[PDB]
Amino acid sequence: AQNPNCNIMIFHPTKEEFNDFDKYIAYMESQGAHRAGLAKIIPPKEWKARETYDNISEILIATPLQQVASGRAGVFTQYHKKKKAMTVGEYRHLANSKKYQTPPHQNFEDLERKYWKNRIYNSPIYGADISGSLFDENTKQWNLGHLGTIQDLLEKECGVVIEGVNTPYLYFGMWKTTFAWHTEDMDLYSINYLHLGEPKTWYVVPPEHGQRLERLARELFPGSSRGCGAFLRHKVALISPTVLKENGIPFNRITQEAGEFMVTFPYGYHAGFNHGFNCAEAINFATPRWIDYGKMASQCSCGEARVTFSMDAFVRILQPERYDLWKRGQD
Ligand SMILES: O=C(O)CNC(=O)C(=O)O
Ligand SMILES: [Mg+2]
Ligand code: NI
Ligand SMILES: [Zn+2]
Repeated sequence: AQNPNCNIMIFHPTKEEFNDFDKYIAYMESQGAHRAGLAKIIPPKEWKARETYDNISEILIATPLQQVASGRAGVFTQYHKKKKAMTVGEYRHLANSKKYQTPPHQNFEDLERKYWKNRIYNSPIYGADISGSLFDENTKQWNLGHLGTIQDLLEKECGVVIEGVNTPYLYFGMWKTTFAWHTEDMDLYSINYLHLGEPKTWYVVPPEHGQRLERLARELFPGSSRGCGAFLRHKVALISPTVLKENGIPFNRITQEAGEFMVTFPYGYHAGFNHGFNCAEAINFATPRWIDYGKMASQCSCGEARVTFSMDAFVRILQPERYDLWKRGQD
């Protein structure tokens, strides 16, 4: 078995190997990359996502989210308070202000220490989940707006044509902006490209050990657990590496820098934080290997998780027993 310790693997494809996306994902899996839940892909030196980032300031962040924490430094939840619209140029200036900017630090480890010590005492503002793309239309390789769709994968594998679409999303971050512990909708893959700015630190639990994280989460968030049998779908709970280590949960960490891709694999729980002003683009995708994970994915039916139009068909076809109850949650 390849990668039996479930380490995060880092790949350096050549420009030739960067042509065929599906083939390269299958290659990484042949080497055991999925066992980690997360892999890094450094693009060939010849590749670029677009020519420059000099003209992005007028993108609108219609609903910036203030991430307010509750709990203790290592075990907390966050809620998202909606703020007034602002442009990316306005948001960059805010991220660089004295109130929100990255503090002085020695290295990524010192910054990580500061994040876990101090996150709860601040409420950073995240421009998340913005439909759109920063890839130039002429970028042919690993263009996250030109991937094969999940609906087409399901049709190819299973023969059933379904409604729905699959487009990318932009994320504008600042120091301390946080992504809570989660797997993807329907335990899909994700791919995330850090277009510009400061790094993003990731934490990940191997898919084979995801239920250990779930059991810890039920213990740490006991009211949320009684409220919903899949409350990590709400995407609000944070647990620090120190707490994970104290409770014996297998996990790994890595820092993504600008110009790098990350892939999350089906049922790979992940969480993390941004180091400073940045912009990422991410989208879900599927492969043949996903179908079995899609069939077994948990679902939130309490009503909190509320997701896209396109998830309907995935539930309806892959999980017809759950359909009814999950749709009640969605309406
Ligand atoms: O970058 C973020 O805030 C969160 N991204 C992801 O969870 C992802 O790409 O799967
Ligand atoms: Mg612009
Ligand atoms: Ni994710
Ligand atoms: Zn729920």
